Amino acid sequence: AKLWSLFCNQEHKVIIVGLDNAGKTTILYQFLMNEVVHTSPTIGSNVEEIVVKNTHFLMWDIGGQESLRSSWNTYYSNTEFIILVVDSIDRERLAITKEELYRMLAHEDLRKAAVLIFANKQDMKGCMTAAEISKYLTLSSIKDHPWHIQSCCALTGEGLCQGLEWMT
Ligand SMILES: Nc1nc2c(ncn2[C@@H]2O[C@H](COP(=O)(O)OP(=O)(O)O)[C@@H](O)[C@H]2O)c(=O)[nH]1
Repeated sequence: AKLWSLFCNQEHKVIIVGLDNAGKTTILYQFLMNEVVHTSPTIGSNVEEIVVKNTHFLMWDIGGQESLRSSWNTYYSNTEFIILVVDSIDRERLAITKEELYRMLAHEDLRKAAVLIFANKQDMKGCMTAAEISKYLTLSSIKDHPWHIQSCCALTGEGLCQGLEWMT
């Protein structure tokens, strides 16, 4: 993507969060194509810091060990974008996604952040619609951050450029 190259050459800070198995790594791979590449969590956290040109991506699983949440606070200041990846077939765990999202948003350090929600795995038959996910997440209630929900399939990259377009 020319749009990805443009975005990353600019000076952005971006958080990508979601439960394990949401599709975070796959989404990033569709753009990164092994260039920059795969790096272990910063000591004392579960947070992967990946630098793409002038852009810093911070990636982590939410919904695991509760004591991990404190490790994230240092990372919040100056974040331009929060990318929330939601597995659209995981009806059973959407409640944890909701809980952690609103926990994260409560931080004054994230007041500047715009939130892109990727409704991922939209290829799967019988998945929740983006509208249902938006309803459950009560996104219409977020008035203090810009937000957008984007249906996607991380495997084919379908929807990913449109999500990125909303960001840029
Ligand atoms: N059917 C389907 N599977 C996906 C999609 N995106 C990711 N997966 C699969 O779900 C699993 C977890 O994806 P991964 O990127 O590792 O998620 P992460 O834990 O959030 O980093 C992998 O086996 C992926 O191949 C999707 O859009 N559709």
